[PDB]
Amino acid sequence: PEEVIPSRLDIRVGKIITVEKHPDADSLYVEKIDVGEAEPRTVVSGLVQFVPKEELQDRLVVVLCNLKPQKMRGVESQGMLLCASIEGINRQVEPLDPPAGSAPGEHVFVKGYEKGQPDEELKPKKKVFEKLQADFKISEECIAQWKQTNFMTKLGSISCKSLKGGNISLE
Repeated sequence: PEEVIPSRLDIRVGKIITVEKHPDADSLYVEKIDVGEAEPRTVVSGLVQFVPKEELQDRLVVVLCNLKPQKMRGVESQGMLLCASIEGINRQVEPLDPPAGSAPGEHVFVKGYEKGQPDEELKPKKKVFEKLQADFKISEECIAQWKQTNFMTKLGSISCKSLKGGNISLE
């Protein structure tokens, strides 16, 4: 089959321009995120019970952009936030953080897989994300990696606040 490599994912730095609770859902937030495009994308994240609304406002995040849009509880999500997570007594989630000084749209990649062109749109059947995810993990230094290799941008590696040894998930 076709090689399963991280360059097949279209990931970029984003800035949450607006955040509001989902109309028909207690655990979802609906955001408008500047991904460096003409118009900001609409993104639905299950973080209401994890992160306070104020810690998402104007926040720089990491967004998977080549996923087939899908309506979540009525709202169409045009992308997803990459998060770090550990399933303990209770779930623990933290959105991944772009290096300091990053801007909307900047290319997020795995070291050594920067030039590869992303899939126009990820096909669920092919499960490229989940097959890559089998090697996704947060290092002991809190750095997002794939097969122990750093996700990054020109300005530095992608990290999380404290979930070392955690997974990289979409929720």
